[PDB]
Amino acid sequence: DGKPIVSVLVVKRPATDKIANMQWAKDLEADCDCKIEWQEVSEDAWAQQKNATLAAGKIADVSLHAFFPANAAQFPGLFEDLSKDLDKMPNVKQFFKEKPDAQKLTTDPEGHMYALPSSRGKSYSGTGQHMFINKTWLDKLGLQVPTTWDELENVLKAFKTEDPNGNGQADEIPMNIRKLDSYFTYYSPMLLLNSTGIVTGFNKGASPTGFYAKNGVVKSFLTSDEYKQVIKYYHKLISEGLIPADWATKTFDACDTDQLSDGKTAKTGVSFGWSQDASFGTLKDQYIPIPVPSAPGVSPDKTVWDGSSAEFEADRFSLSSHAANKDAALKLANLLYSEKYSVQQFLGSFGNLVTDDGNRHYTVDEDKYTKAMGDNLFPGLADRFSGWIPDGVTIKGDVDGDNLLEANKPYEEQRSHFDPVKDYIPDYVNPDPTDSNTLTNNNAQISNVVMQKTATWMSKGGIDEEWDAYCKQLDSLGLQENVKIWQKWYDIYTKK
Repeated sequence: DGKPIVSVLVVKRPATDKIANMQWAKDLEADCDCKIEWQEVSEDAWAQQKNATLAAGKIADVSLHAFFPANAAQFPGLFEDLSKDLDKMPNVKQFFKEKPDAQKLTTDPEGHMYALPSSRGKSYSGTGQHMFINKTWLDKLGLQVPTTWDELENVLKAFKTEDPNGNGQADEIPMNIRKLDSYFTYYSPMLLLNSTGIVTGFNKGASPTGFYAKNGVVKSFLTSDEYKQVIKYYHKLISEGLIPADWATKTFDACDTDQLSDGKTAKTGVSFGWSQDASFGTLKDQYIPIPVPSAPGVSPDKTVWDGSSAEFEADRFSLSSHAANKDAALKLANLLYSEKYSVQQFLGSFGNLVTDDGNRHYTVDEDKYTKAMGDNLFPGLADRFSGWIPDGVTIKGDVDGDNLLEANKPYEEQRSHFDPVKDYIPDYVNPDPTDSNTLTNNNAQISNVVMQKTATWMSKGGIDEEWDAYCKQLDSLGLQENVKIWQKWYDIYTKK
């Protein structure tokens, strides 16, 4: 009937229904006055297909949750520069007016923008990283929350030997940490770098690859005395039986299973995670988030916490430079970023899980939402969505957001001890394609050494006599080139 056709690739979150089954998606298509040809792929499948898809240039007119700015920069002629199209996307302009750092996240210093970001809203503006302790155990044993590494060690020894869970067995895991990966992961044991006065940023960006900033100067922590001290502290704890001896080989899932236990008997004293509910389930009311204990020599005021933000994602809309109907595709973007469709993508269709109460207020049926997730039939895109939640919108019943907001309250003090520009490499610092390839190539070799030596030194000792050779080895693999590259782009993005 003459309507423009727009092909839309959507990389899907797990546990979601098919998009064609979602009422809001049918509404969106009607409101666009176009025909949408949806193509859905899992995240695991997309990870394996993305490079071949780019190399072949076989891209859909619109792709959601598919391409990051770094990907478009490596294949620039493939994608429309959306910075030139903002007048056809007034709802995106409003997003960028209210949240200017979201625009920076996908815009290069030359001003091109090949991807739109998303925002899941102000409940997610804090970090995803937290340190939890079993407060019920502290209370039963007559211990205060620890505020130094020495006090933490003392608490963990008490957890180990004093049977705080009351079952008579020495089953308590005083502190549980995740194994290492080729980058510093969510909930990394290296969150203890914050104890030393180095701000981590482990949600995303340069920090997972070993970089930080202080006073406007970029450095690598991989060769810092601070990193050495964290490793030595962990080795002390491990050697004392306060962390599982096989921590380095346990799967992330197995580590999570330790903390969840059977839902009735708590097993773990201290762990890193997202929220008490996600980490501990029905055991959550025993656990609180605590400020990180200070390392020796570091005052409370100089002790920091991870500076990340869980709010924005950078890969949420890209338009093929050869799409036939770009006006229809830009209208689709504009509608995705309207309140009507941003809320329905994030929480599902109105009248299914979420009620539009008027006055920019929405209410989620919490039990129905969890059941939809459990059934693998979530009627939206959830946190993988392509849209934005404005600060003027209030949502009642986004339990994950409420949980994260609460988990972040204890970290406002420590996060206030650093400058978010001068003491943190901002999430929007995007090296160009040539420098990105240098970084990634060097990081591939650096990471093998770091991961092997770090795990060995934590488990078995040896750091003091091997440290100098390790530092020289990382330099031979280009670490100092990488530091200088990050300093350059940090300066371009943050300094006049």
